[PDB]
Amino acid sequence: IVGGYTCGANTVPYQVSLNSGYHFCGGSLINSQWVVSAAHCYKSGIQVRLGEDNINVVEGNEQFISASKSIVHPSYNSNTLNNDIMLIKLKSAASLNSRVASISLPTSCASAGTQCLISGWGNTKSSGTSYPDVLKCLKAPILSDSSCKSAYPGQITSNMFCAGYLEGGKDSCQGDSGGPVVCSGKLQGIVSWGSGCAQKNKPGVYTKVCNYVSWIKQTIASN
Ligand SMILES: NCCc1c[nH]c2ccc(O)cc12
Ligand SMILES: [Ca+2]
Repeated sequence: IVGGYTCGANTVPYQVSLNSGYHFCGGSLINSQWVVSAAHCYKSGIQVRLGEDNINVVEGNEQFISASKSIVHPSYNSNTLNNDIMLIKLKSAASLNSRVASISLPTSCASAGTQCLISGWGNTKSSGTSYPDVLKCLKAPILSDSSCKSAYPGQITSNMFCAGYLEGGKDSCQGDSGGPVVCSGKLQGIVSWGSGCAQKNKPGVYTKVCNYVSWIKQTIASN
C-alpha cells in the first residue's frame, strides 16, 4: 500500500496473509473455513495466516492453518485477469474472536463514490521497494466505470472496478494482491491489478466481488 497508514494491530480482523515460506498475497476470511483471494495468487502449499499484524514476529493473536483445497474461478483468464478470484478452504476452522473475524459478502454492488478500506503488506513505494512488516491501510473511493475505462482503455470488464485517486500517490501495490476492499462493512473488491502503483491516471483495478456471490455461496455449500 502506497500512501496509506499503519492500520493498527488486528483492526482489520478479516485480513489474511497467504504464506508459502514468505508472505506473497493477501486474502479475506469470509467464514471460519474459507478465504477469498485473487486467482493470480494461486499456488500449491499455501498456509493461511490469520490474526497477523507484524508478519515477521509472533505477537500472540495468530492462527496458522494449512489450505486443504484451492478453487480458482472456472472462467479466470490470466492474460486479461477477468474473473480474478479464488477460494481457499482451510484444513480446520479458524477460532473467531474480536481480532480474527469474517467479513460479510455484499448483497448489492457498491456505487462509484463509495469510500472503501484497502489493506495489505505490499510495497509502500511507487518507484523502488520497501516492504512493511505491519499491516497498511488506505481509504479510497470507488471510481466511476467511465473514469476507470478512460484510465485503462479496452481492459476493464464488468467484473472489475477502479478505486483510488487519479492524481496518483495512493494505491495498492505488489504484495497487496488478493487482499480486501471493504465498503460499508462488506467485501466489495479484491486487489487484482494496475499499471504500476500510485501512478497518475492509473488507479488500482479490483475484482468486483458482488458479481461472484452466487458462485461463492454454491461453491462453499458443496466443498
Ligand atoms: N494497484 C496495484 C495493483 C497490483 C497488484 N499486483 C501488482 C504487482 C505489481 C504492481 O506493480 C502492481 C500490482
Ligand atoms: Ca505475526
